[PDB]
Amino acid sequence: GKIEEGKLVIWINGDKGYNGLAEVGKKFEKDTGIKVTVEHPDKLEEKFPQVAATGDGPDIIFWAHDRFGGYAQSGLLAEITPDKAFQDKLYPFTWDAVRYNGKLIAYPIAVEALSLIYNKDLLPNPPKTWEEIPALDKELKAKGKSALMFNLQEPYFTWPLIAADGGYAFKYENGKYDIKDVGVDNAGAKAGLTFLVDLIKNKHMNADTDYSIAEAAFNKGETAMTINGPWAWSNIDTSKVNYGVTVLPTFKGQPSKPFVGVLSAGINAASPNKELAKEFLENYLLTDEGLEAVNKDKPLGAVALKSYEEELAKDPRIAATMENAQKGEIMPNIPQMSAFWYAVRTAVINAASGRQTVDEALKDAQTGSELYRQSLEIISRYLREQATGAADTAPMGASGATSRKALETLRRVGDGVQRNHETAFQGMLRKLDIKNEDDVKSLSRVMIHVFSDGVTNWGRIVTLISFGAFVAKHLKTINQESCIEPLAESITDVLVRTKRDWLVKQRGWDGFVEFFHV
Ligand SMILES: COCCOCCn1nc(C)c2c1CSCc1cc(n(C)n1)CCc1cc(c3ccc(F)cc3c1)OCCCn1c(C(=O)O)c(C)c3c-2c(Cl)ccc31
Ligand SMILES: OC[C@H]1O[C@H](O[C@H]2[C@H](O)[C@@H](O)[C@@H](O)O[C@@H]2CO)[C@H](O)[C@@H](O)[C@@H]1O
Repeated sequence: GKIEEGKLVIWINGDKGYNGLAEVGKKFEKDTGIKVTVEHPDKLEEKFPQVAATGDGPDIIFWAHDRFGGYAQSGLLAEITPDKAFQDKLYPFTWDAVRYNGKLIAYPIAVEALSLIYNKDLLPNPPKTWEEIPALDKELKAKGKSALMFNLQEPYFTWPLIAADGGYAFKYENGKYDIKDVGVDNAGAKAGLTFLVDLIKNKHMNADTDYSIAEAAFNKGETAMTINGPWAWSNIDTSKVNYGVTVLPTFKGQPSKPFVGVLSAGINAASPNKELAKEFLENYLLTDEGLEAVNKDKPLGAVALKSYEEELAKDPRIAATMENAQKGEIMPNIPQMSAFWYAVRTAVINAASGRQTVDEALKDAQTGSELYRQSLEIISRYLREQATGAADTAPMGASGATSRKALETLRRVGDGVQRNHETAFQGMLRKLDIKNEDDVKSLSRVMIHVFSDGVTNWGRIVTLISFGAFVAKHLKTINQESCIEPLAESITDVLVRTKRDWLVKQRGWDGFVEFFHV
């Protein structure tokens, strides 16, 4: 659990140009004598927050920007402070992708969007619409071919279709996200996912198709089309398939809307090599020669570095990438992105396999995506009204009947728990000696340990929240009212991270209201 001083360890996904990145590392070593180790572990975006929370992990982590707000919120990333001269070398919108709570939390590398990739020897002109794909598959099947194969195991690849007719993650209006307004189970999301499931039902696609299977089929000339990003072009070049890269098909006359990623490089907050990491990223990697080395291995997309992007922009494949990007949306970096992706991943897989209907699958995904914010609304309101004696007059907003009814229920059962268990609550409050915001921050680890052990039920959830209210009352009394919202956030995090799957299975807070009815 200690990052080694005087070297650099870098993590990057196994679909990216990690051999090219290692070449940049060798150049760094030639100048400095500092060895750079590039690794591409499986599930690195899940491994990183686990290991970094213990003060371990790589010095530098590469991922699309969407994961980084969660990492930064968890205190796992160093703030990035490049000088004006350096900042001005990258496009401003790329810096925007790596800004979280007003601070830069990573270096942007390149802009990624999915495109339609097609075999010109099979399909001289690609389909403009999703709706024509079934007929094209029929035509191709008579030749011993298929129309389309792409990864159905990762929702990144299916999202463009889900979003086309009106699906959305978190609503964006007036230059701001409404994190309360989730668009996973609306008519538009349903229409797109139904189209996908119908392709499967009608044997135009197979629910088991993954990245490797689709890549192999396209590169062997068995399927006429795939959906993939710039990183895939190297292996297609090697295959000698006569390919094009183009705009994704429309659905119901509307563009497919890919979620656009900015490949980014963050520095681990626990690294003792922050200056070496900055030097590597700014003066080795984010140069024309550094990016070229990575790009020659696996293409990056539209790079963040203006000078190199000027050269690459003439490539029609990059132009197509950017056309698809302009039709899509830059991913949020809010901490709830991880949960959104987990929820949608499960929905797509379950709908595609027939384990759930489209309606069932997307209802669950909606609940899972809404879970943190709805839970926080309820728990924050209860803790604060308990502490102050007065309720919050603000409207509940989205799913407001559920929030209101859950709060009403919690008032009843939670007040009962605080009364009946006053002795244990008072004893434990005194033992914990919670005085300030640092002490509140220290609670998460012990709360997880206690709460995650043993049986799962709504009663224990009430105890968790009710003791929170008991602590909040204390905090207010000792003029530490500012600690209550951080406490609420911490409790909510514990609840939703430890009980996610069970909570979704209960219909979330609707289950709670029903469980304690009368
Ligand atoms: C000093 O002994 C007093 C006598 O004790 C009798 C047994 N007895 N009876 C009851 C109802 C509880 C206990 C103590 S053993 C469990 C325990 C609690 C803690 N430790 C270290 N151990 C402290 C760490 C901690 C835990 C939290 C917090 C939640 C909010 C927060 F702001 C801070 C929190 C801080 O939640 C855990 C899940 C909910 N939970 C549960 C549960 O069922 O999960 C129980 C049983 C309790 C008890 C208490 Cl006093 C508080 C919460 C409980
Ligand atoms: O499928 C959900 C997944 O989507 C994105 O991951 C992409 C990544 O951005 C690409 O660079 C490439 O590696 O493919 C991944 C999909 O397998 C999100 O960035 C990620 O957080 C999310 O889990």
